Amino acid sequence: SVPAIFLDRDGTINVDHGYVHEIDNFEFIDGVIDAMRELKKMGFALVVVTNQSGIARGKFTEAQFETLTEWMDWSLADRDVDLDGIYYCPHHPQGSVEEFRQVCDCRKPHPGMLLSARDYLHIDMAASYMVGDKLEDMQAAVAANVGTKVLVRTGKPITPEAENAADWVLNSLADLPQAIKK
Ligand SMILES: [Ca+2]
Ligand SMILES: [Zn+2]
Repeated sequence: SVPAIFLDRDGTINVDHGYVHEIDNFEFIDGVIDAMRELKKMGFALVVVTNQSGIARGKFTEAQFETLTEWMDWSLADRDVDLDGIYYCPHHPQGSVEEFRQVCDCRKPHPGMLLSARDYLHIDMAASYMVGDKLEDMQAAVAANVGTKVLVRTGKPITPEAENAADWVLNSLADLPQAIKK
């Protein structure tokens, strides 16, 4: 088994601009690539787990998401961050794209994406971390038995509910390796 950092994308890796689907609108938050290289170095698996309901909404396609995601993956790999998994949920109950219109158990706060990563990569759950900007990220993490639940301030101007469900509140993912060391 391996401990992991589970990662939100929007608001945690990239700046949340609303339905980010183009390379030209993807902007890594300051210090997050270096922080991830350090988290790799300290021996964590890194696993993205992202809700992408813009797909169900018909904002962008699965093909556009894969194009953006291949790019993000290479762009991290080239900076010596090698991601262990990238999981995403394209669904929404009210989606207008029929393929993707459904209730599912991968859509955060449902824990399914973290569970699939857990079985695939054989993850030590209680030794693991979930980093996100939203309450659903905290709720997915509790359901999944993630040892430590970290809310960041680089996405959703946080809510009192999100803050209640979290263990740590950090300014950003860029602050996580020092918070883990101490
Ligand atoms: Ca987010
Ligand atoms: Zn889903």
